[PDB]
Amino acid sequence: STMIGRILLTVVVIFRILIVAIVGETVYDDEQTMFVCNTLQPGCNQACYDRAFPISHIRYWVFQIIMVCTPSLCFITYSVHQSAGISRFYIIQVVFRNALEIGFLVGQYFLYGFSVPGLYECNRYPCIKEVECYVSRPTEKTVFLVFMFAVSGICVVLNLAELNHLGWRKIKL
Amino acid sequence: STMIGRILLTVVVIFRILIVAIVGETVYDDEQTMFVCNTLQPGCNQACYDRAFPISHIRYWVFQIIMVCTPSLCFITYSVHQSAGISRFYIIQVVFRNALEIGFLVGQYFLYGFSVPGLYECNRYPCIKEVECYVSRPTEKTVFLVFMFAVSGICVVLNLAELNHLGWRKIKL
Amino acid sequence: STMIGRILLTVVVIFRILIVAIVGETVYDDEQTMFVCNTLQPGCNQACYDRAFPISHIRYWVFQIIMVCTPSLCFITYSVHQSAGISRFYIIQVVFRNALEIGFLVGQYFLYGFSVPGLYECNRYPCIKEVECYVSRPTEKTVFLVFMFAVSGICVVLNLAELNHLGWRKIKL
Amino acid sequence: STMIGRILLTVVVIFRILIVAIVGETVYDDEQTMFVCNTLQPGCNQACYDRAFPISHIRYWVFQIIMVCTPSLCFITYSVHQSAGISRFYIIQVVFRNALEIGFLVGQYFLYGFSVPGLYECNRYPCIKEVECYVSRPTEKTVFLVFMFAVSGICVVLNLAELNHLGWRKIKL
Amino acid sequence: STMIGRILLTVVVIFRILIVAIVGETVYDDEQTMFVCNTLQPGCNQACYDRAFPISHIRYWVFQIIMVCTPSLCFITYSVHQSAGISRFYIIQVVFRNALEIGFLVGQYFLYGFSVPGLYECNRYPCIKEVECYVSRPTEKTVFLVFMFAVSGICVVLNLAELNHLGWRKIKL
Amino acid sequence: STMIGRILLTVVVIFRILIVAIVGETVYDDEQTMFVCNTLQPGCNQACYDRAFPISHIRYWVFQIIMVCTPSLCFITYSVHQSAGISRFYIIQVVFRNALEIGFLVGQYFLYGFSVPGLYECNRYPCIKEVECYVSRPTEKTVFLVFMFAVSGICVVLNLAELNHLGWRKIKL
Repeated sequence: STMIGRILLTVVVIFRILIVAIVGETVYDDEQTMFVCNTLQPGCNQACYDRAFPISHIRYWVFQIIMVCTPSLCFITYSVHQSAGISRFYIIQVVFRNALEIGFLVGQYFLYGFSVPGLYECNRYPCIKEVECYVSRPTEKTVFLVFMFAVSGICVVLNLAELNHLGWRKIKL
Repeated sequence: STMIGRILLTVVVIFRILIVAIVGETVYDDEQTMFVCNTLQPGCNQACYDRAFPISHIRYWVFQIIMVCTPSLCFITYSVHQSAGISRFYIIQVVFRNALEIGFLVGQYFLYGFSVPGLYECNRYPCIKEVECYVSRPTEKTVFLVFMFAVSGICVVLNLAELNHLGWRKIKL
Repeated sequence: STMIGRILLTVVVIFRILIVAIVGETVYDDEQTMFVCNTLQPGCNQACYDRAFPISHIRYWVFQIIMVCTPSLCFITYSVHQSAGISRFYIIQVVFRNALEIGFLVGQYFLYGFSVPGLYECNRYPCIKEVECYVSRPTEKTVFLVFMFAVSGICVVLNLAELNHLGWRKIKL
Repeated sequence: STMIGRILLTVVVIFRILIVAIVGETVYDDEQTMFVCNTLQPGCNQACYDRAFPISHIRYWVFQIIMVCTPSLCFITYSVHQSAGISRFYIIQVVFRNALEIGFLVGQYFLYGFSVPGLYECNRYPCIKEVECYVSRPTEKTVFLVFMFAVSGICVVLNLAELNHLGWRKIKL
Repeated sequence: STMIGRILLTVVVIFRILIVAIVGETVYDDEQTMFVCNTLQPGCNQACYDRAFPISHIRYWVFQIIMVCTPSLCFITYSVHQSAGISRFYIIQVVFRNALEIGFLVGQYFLYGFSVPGLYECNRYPCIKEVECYVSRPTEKTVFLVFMFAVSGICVVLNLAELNHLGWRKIKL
Repeated sequence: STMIGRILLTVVVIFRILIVAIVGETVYDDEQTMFVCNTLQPGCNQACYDRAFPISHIRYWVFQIIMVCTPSLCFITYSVHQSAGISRFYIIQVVFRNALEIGFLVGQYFLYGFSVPGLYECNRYPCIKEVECYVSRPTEKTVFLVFMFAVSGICVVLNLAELNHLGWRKIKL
């Protein structure tokens, strides 16, 4: 069942890349232009949006995708250069991909949670005391967040299955 | 008629992909900017738009297209990996494509219906009690929705015809 | 004269595709942003624009182009599948392309006419009784409409010439 | 000197295509948004802009470029179809290119003149009597218009030289 | 040092093309939208911007790049036509490239100077007498202008070195 | 360990290029539109933004990437020209790339520091005395700046390792 595992992993990676590159940019285009705070203080919108969304979801997902693909690029470069042994490099890159995927999943959970609330309570300068701000299309962003989390979890499960197939004794050496 | 069925299925899939990728993004570009609610409450436009359109039609159709194409990608990857038995994989991927197409059709019907009304009655916080909001180019979006439903139905019919051609006794094994 | 007819048909199809894909999107970009109605009623602009232009000319032309190209795609896919009788398929696709072109020409005439008036009289809710709206760059859109109609007419004439060359006794059989 | 003439003609055609496709779209992007009329009448801006610029320069130049390239496409398609006499087709396409280029140059002169005035005097409904409107970046558009006229004139001269090289008694037959 | 000279010239040309195509468009995107004049007179912003920046730097640089590359295109086309003596054409195109680069450098100096002031004093109709206008991101544009001047100067020096290597007694013949 | 060093250097360079080209443009899109100063003075926003961000981070990073890749382009062009000794050119380009990377890292540190403050105190004409301005999404820009600094540091370390592998006595000769 290793071959089906590799096929599924490749398919899921391509699926995630396509979904991000196609829709993520459009979904988060007006994230700040349509972010409005109930206030008259100049600069409160900027500060409140920055506090609410320190890093946009799309940027985080793009960075995650590139980082997770990086070990594959390392392996491909090594293979290309070798021609004008590789099993150890393959095992190492599998381990690194596992670690990177797990770390990115955990970071996404700890940074964004599982939903984007429609209201934000912002109490940052220059806003006077505490103000209420309203997010743009929170439901679509929540769906995107949950779907990306599910896809990353599937990738993590497939990578863990591949690692188990490789076996502990074989990564120890 | 299996060959003409496959030809028609491929043609319809390419047609749907082209139509989406070419016009869908432009049609739904100003969905939120031109969405206006008869109110003075800050943040009511965002909440009302989010309630009216939890997921944009274009995003749902893009996701549907990628998901429906996924089994073909799995089959192609399996074929590539095999070279440096496949009939069972072909039957399985045909079944999965049929199921995915039917599911996406049903989901589209249950999520969007058959028309996009020009008026929306929004009663979500912070809007005071009940307010009236006005949708951008509802007729074009209704035409797009109906056309996509028809194309998906044609795809479902072709997939069912292919499944019937394969026969129950072959998919059972 | 069949060969020159085919060459002219191909050239005209390519020319129409190029013109649309290059200038239509830019011409019809600010169709709604620059559409203004003389009124204070919120949501009257959206309703009046939707009534005036149920389907943008550019979307209709893109759909027409893809649909009229569809029979050629069907023929190409059939030819590819055959290699690892075709005259009948060629005749059938010629007939279908002729019918599609004629239908799209008639639909364009019945749906848009021959000009885009600079003034529109809109009496749709929520607009109070009757209001006057002003279209964006009506002259350029009128020129585009007339030019597209002329190109479609040339395509129809070429298709009819090809059909006449083929002969009724051969389409019947 | 026919070889150098053909080389110069090809280079000039490519140069014009590159210049248009690279800068023309950006130069005319804000043609309507930055067009302002000294009035309070709703819809007067749209009418005055439409009267001042019935067809954008960029659209006209794109149409001209495609049309002048069309005879070359016809020749290439004829050559492709011939393989699985051509001198007459070459002469005919050269004559047609000459006629098209001359006609487009004359049309540009009669439609746009040689400069884009910074002020426009607009007396079209709904504008109250006569109003003054101000064009966006008129100097850049004037420079672009003059440069395009010069390039088209160079193309016309080269095509006329090629025709003279071919000779009257040879086009006649 | 003719080989290293040619390599450096090619690298510098590619570098300039890349820098322009990548950043120049973005740098000058909001040149007019962010250009503001201290006045209430309608149309004063357009007139003052047109006077301050008759031709955008990016358009001038694009035109310069294409024109400077034109002799190379002529040489390549001549070489292609020759196959189904060239030293003279090479010398001629070297001379023409040198002349074009020098002319464009001189024109840039005489047209834009070496800096973009943050304030512009505009006294063109309809502005009343004399008004003050404020330029968008003048420092970035000044840096871009100086950098482009330096790159063009390097290109001019390399071309002059190549010409000196060729020798006057060889260009004369 | 030279081999893993080269592979890592190539992978990191590709990673930086991808990250910039994919997200940097979008992160810094509304840098000036969302820049707001607490004042009524016309033209104060432009001056304050220009003072706060003389050169956008994205432009600096693009310039750095192209300049750092330039030595590789020189080496490739030299290799191509030689075919229809190279070790010295390889060593020279390695030294130049190391120097360029170090210089760009130092320049980035001196020009931008390590964070983008959310508040800016601007006292440039025409702003009256001293005004407060609010930056757009400062946290995301700070994260991007720190990440780019880390990547550049990794590149510098790898280049220094390669230089040490080559040794002093080889670069000296």
